[PDB]
Amino acid sequence: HHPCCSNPCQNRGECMSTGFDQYKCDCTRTGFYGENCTTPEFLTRIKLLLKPTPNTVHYILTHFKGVWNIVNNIPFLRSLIMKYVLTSRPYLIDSPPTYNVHYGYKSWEAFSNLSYYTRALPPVADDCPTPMGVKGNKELPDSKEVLEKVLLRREFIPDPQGSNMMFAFFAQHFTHQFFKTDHKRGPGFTRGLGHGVDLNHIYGETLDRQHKLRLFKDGKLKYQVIGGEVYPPTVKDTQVEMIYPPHIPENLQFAVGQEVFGLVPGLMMYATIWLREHNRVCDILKQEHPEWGDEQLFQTSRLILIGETIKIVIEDYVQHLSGYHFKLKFDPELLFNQQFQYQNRIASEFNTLYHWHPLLPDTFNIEDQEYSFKQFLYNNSILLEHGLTQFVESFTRQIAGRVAGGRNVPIAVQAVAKASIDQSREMKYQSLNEYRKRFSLKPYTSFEELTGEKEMAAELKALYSDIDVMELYPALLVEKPRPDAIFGETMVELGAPFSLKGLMGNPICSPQYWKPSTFGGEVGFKIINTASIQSLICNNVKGCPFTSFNV
Amino acid sequence: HHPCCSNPCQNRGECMSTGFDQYKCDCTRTGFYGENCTTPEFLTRIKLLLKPTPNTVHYILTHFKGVWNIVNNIPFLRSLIMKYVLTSRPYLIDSPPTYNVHYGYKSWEAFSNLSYYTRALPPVADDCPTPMGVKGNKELPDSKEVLEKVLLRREFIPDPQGSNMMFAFFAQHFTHQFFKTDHKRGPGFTRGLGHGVDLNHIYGETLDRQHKLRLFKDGKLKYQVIGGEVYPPTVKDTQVEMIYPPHIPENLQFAVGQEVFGLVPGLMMYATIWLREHNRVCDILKQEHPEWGDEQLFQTSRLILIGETIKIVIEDYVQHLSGYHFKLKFDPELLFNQQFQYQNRIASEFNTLYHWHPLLPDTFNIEDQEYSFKQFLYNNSILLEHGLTQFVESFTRQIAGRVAGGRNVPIAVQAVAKASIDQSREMKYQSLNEYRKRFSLKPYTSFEELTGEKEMAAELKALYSDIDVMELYPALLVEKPRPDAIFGETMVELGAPFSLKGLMGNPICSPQYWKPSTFGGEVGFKIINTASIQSLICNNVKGCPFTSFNVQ
Ligand code: COH
Ligand code: COH
Ligand SMILES: *[C@@H]1O[C@H](CO)[C@@H](O[C@@H]2O[C@H](CO)[C@@H](O[C@@H]3O[C@H](CO)[C@@H](O)[C@H](O)[C@@H]3O)[C@H](O)[C@H]2NC(C)=O)[C@H](O)[C@H]1NC(C)=O
Ligand SMILES: *[C@@H]1O[C@H](CO)[C@@H](O[C@@H]2O[C@H](CO)[C@@H](O)[C@H](O)[C@H]2NC(C)=O)[C@H](O)[C@H]1NC(C)=O
Ligand SMILES: CCCCCCCCO[C@@H]1O[C@H](CO)[C@@H](O)[C@H](O)[C@H]1O
Ligand SMILES: CCCCCCCCO[C@@H]1O[C@H](CO)[C@@H](O)[C@H](O)[C@H]1O
Ligand SMILES: C[C@H](C(=O)O)c1ccc(-c2ccccc2)c(F)c1
Ligand SMILES: C[C@H](C(=O)O)c1ccc(-c2ccccc2)c(F)c1
Ligand SMILES: *[C@@H]1O[C@H](CO)[C@@H](O)[C@H](O)[C@H]1NC(C)=O
Ligand SMILES: *[C@@H]1O[C@H](CO)[C@@H](O)[C@H](O)[C@H]1NC(C)=O
Ligand SMILES: *[C@@H]1O[C@H](CO)[C@@H](O)[C@H](O)[C@H]1NC(C)=O
Ligand SMILES: *[C@@H]1O[C@H](CO)[C@@H](O)[C@H](O)[C@H]1NC(C)=O
Repeated sequence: HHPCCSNPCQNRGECMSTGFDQYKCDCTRTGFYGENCTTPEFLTRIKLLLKPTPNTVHYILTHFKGVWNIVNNIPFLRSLIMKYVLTSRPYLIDSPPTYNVHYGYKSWEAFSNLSYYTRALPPVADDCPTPMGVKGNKELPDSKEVLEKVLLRREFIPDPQGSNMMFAFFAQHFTHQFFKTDHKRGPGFTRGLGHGVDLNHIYGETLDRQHKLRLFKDGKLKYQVIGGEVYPPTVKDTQVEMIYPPHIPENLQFAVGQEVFGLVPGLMMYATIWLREHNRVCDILKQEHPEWGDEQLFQTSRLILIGETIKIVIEDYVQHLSGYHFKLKFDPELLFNQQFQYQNRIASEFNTLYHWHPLLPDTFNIEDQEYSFKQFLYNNSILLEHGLTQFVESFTRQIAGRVAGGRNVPIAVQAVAKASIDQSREMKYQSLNEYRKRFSLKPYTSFEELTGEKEMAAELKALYSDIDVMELYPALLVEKPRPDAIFGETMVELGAPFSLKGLMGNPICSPQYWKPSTFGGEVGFKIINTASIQSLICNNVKGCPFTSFNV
Repeated sequence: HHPCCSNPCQNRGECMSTGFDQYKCDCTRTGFYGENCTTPEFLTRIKLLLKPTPNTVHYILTHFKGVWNIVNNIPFLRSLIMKYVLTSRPYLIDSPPTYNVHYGYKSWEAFSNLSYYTRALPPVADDCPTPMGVKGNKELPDSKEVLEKVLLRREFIPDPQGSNMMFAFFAQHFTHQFFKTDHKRGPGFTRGLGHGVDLNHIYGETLDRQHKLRLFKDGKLKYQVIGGEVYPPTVKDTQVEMIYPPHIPENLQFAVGQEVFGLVPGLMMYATIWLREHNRVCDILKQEHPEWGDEQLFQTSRLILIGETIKIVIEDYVQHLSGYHFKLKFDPELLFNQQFQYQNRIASEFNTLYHWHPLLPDTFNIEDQEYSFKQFLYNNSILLEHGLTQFVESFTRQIAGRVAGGRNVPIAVQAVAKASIDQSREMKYQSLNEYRKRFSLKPYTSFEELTGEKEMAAELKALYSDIDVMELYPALLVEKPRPDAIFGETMVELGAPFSLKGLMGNPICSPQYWKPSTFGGEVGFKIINTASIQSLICNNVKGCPFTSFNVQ
């Protein structure tokens, strides 16, 4: 079998077979040398001697609120800290991208083919004796057993950080512009060739789709007015293909950038809000530039909204889920004097860790109703009955479930959770501890160390037998959470590099793009830099309901 | 009309309409300010004074050989000098890219659509009064007149820098992997979606085409053996689409990565050489890695050949045409501590300046024969009859034509040269002086300053009237060349940023790629770092003939 099955190379060392039963570790620029890249250089010794654990770092950022309140009001200090954040995090990401599900070695096919999800770790070889390499049994435990014993939800466990349905649906809406698995090819393939924040879930992936959605007047998108309320156009009107069950009436088949947003009313809420925002920005640009044609108005509006999105994702979305008292800032200028690649490739592992199924509630409470999953799915008539204002008000005050901590995946979506396990195995993912070492984290020595308790830990120990073969995805959901937090250590320390790299790697953050002229002047520029989740709702939802990602 | 037609914004400032008859300049990080970004900041004002002209720098680089001889042998100095080159040159290129033929403002369409050539300067607005904006006559001079009066060859003018046919055919073969104009859409579009050195002219643009060219054994490419010599396979054998006249014999319809390389036996020479080189590297890798499969042997060989290409293009190709006494070096590490974007988008202007038609001779001299254009086109039997060895010996000895200086475009390719002017107007290029300012060059204040002579300058004066509306492409071919050189200032100062950007902007030059493991260990890595145009011919051509980009 393949000589590199045991994953012998440490500290980001590259493994290569040198014969049928021998290997060689490439230790170039790792700071280590030796057969297995384990002997540290002198400077490396000092660095590891001063490098604080992510847990101690998280402690500092989540305590001393008064001190942080002082720091946040010092523009120099605020910029200084945020600069370090935006540099150290994406450093853990290979850019240009390297491996994918078919290539455990670097190749031109892996690099050039945008249909692939890239891979932060190469897949386990096909001829390996055990599914994880050489450790563990001949087969992984039944995904159904892992599912039912430590993942499925008994009592609903609310998020202690206070995340609401606005957060949960925003996450689902935002991430599904770059998480679009090409299931015709397999789980390791994507339909989102933009590999980032291009807002294709609003404008469409292809140019044909975009043009069917556009009004070609004033740079706006097509829309319908129902009861004085602007909503997305229909499939019949645009001939834009959408995924709907055959029993869905023609009038309720809204056409949006993403082909699946019709299936969940929460997604359609944001789709309507963002469509309204695009046309709102067109109005603003038109009286700034009465000479501009339809095409430039549309294109400039898209760039502003892309900037709006990144602005909101960092200073509201990421600000909330991090729990830091420090005030995050979206400022591309911080990276102008640093080494940084303004490009991005979506990693399969980024996708897998973002399957936040425990976030979902048991019922969706709107106004005075409690819709089940069966009642909620495909049901856009719910959106029309209550309206966006009621949706925002209701979802702002409905709490979400805890992601980590185990046993909080709703039974309604158990098939999806089982698929995340099965497809991780299908794509030959490496073990949890391999991904922890990949991201500068200390491996777990026991299951009790992973869960932070005894009951679930014993369940897993009887399933996997070895902590070194524990799978990544079910680990993220049963991981011991940070104190009163929604996530555990692995989730944050893996997701943060992936996220920030995708956000800052956008070309509009490059210095040749980050100009007022890119966004039609200072006015359009200020739209991006003053954007927020509250303003997004206040501008586009009747009555300006209060909203946030907490309470 | 559009209030930015006159191009009022200077020093990389960005123009924007604010009304029907008002504009605004964005002077962000230009080093300048004021309405037109013309008032220099104090630091900028100092930099301008202390900055030596490109001609001054060219003099130093092409003189004091005794000093460069010392510099080239002091690894710290050589690297330091090379480190400056690799940092100063690509800095003039927008990366991530910006404009294209359809967008004179930044948009997500222009950034994301890889079917476009990108643009260093935005196109002239459609509603502008004159073709170049506001200056000049209502119409540009007749393209045919410009062609015949100052471009077409009267008598053959040899390149004083000594470039041979090996150089000219390498230029055409190499650059036609990223210059693949999609004429089904327009001249502003490309079929090379890789936008750089990916060797699709060897392996094919699509996976479907690649798999028809592959042997699927030992990682090798399919081939045929004719008279003991290894040649590319046929169209019939691989079902690979190639551009051939119907009357071409089946066995002579060679199938390679690029559809148009059957057009001329000079291109098929290099295609055959690179085909053999790939299968040679396969043999070496199969020896080092008996455990490896066909797919890994193929992919790793490709990365190595990409490395070889960038290595040769820098240290032999660019080294030759530069004329520098300084010894250029291909070392990705020089940028590891620098700010550099490992990405590239092929500019339409890079394409236009690379139309080095004057390089072509009146006849193609192989052995004792002198084939004409009509006899040479689509005639691979010449390649077979003489063999690669005689091809290399003959082409190493035959001189090439001077590109700059005017009147050296062969009549046989006059239609191509004319098309370069017509298409540049369709794509609405800005003037020569606009592209000179864009790349930190002083604008030509007269046609005589441009040509360095009087006869062509006078003709150009009667045709264009204004020097500020002189076109880019014909100016590159009539420009006063550097002393005994092949190019003029504008060709180098525009070409060097573009070239070096695409070369170092390759992913294999990135820290995560630049490792022995990437190329199958130390052995594959050594193939790259010792590659040369001589080694390429020596390993893959029978008899190992001496070869060079210079006749000497
Ligand atoms: C982050 C928040 C979030 C939420 C609120 C959410 C809410 C819901 C929801 C009803 C509200 C339903 C019916 C589903 C059901 C599904 N989810 Co999510 N999901 C979420 C995160 C994700 C992500 C991220 C993906 C990856 C998409 C992809 O293409 O793989 C995903 C994938 C899926 C899939 C595709 C299967 C797969 O590729 O594994 C289904 C089906 N699910 N989910
Ligand atoms: C760099 C050296 C070089 C040489 C030696 C050379 C020699 C020759 C040659 C020799 C027998 C022939 C028959 C042609 C003929 C052509 N040239 Co060139 N060309 C060269 C560089 C280019 C470039 C660069 C383009 C632009 C490609 C495009 O997409 O427009 C080009 C375009 C073309 C095209 C594309 C269609 C068109 O624009 O009309 C043809 C056909 N040609 N050329
Ligand atoms: C990159 O840009 C090019 C040029 O804009 C895009 O090609 C263009 O594609 C559109 C639609 O895909 C073509 O428009 C027309 O649509 C109508 C539909 O009613 C149809 O009847 C026409 O025959 C035509 O298809 C347009 O002609 C075409 N232009 C060119 C020059 O090919 C290309 O799609 C863009 N790339 C991506 C990935 O979107
Ligand atoms: C990226 O890779 C995919 C999968 O290897 C390629 O899709 C294959 O294309 C070939 C030839 O067109 C087909 O025979 C296969 O059936 C396809 N496989 C799948 C899973 O779809 C795709 O062509 C590659 N992308 C590019 C641009 O070449
Ligand atoms: C004597 C050593 C000179 C350095 C060798 C590389 C030549 C650098 O050339 C410089 O490049 C800059 C950007 O392209 C231009 O702005 C300068 O005008 C030019 O002098
Ligand atoms: C071989 C192709 C030559 C075509 C020339 C036709 C256009 C006439 O061009 C004239 O040719 C003369 C001699 O070259 C020059 O002295 C004139 O400056 C030029 O205008
Ligand atoms: C700001 C903070 C940080 O550590 O820098 C932080 C914390 C968490 C995330 C994060 C975002 C999405 C999924 C998982 C983690 C993130 F993207 C950034
Ligand atoms: C290395 C040297 C430089 O001045 O940096 C240099 C680099 C590139 C070119 C060059 C110019 C036009 C086409 C292809 C290459 C050139 F003519 C000179
Ligand atoms: C390297 O790793 C292999 C297997 O993981 C082990 O057998 C060997 O002893 C290690 N060598 C060193 C020097 O750590
Ligand atoms: C959809 O929601 C409406 C409430 O607006 C409800 O009356 C109806 O029964 C739902 N449909 C399904 C199939 O659950
Ligand atoms: C800017 O340029 C325009 C035309 O190019 C000119 O009329 C105007 O006087 C210039 N303004 C300044 C301050 O130089
Ligand atoms: C092709 O080249 C051969 C020499 O190998 C020559 O005899 C023949 O006439 C050429 N064909 C044409 C059509 O010119």
